[PDB]
Amino acid sequence: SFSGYLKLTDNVYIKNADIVEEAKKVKPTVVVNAANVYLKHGGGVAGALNKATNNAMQVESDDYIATNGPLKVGGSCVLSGHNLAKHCLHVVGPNVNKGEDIQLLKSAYENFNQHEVLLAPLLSAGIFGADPIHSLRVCVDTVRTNVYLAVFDKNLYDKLVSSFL
Ligand SMILES: CC(=O)Nc1cc(Br)c[nH]c1=O
Repeated sequence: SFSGYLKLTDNVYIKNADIVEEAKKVKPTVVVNAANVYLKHGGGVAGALNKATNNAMQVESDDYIATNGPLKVGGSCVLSGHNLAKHCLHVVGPNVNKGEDIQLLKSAYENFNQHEVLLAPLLSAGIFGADPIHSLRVCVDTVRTNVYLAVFDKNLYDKLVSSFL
């Protein structure tokens, strides 16, 4: 199972880890992708997860969008986890660099409550432009299921743990 995580709360755990390497190691039931509404996995966590699937995640995602249309900001969809997980929960957090409402971050985290255990990144963090300290606070105050957070950057991981109230 998950190893080397620091326990933040009853149900939230955190580790300084590459979420692709973590997923390939654990092969969790659910890996969360930091998706956009179009499921265009170009960069950040989405680009890294997609590249690990040899683009199979993008091929599957384009078929999903062709059939269903784009997701909503704050929404999600369950697709295959390919070689990384049983399932991938593609969750759209608000992209602050697109003027999207930061209040949608709580709605985005609510998607995690439909899964008993998840491997996930901090939503809206990184290239999505939100404050990762704020994302972690919304995560612990919204998610009730067991969430194992992988934070890629060591310096950000240390800042998140040392400032966690
Ligand atoms: C290649 C790459 O984008 N690496 C990662 C970035 C972030 Br943010 C999270 N996890 C990663 O594995």
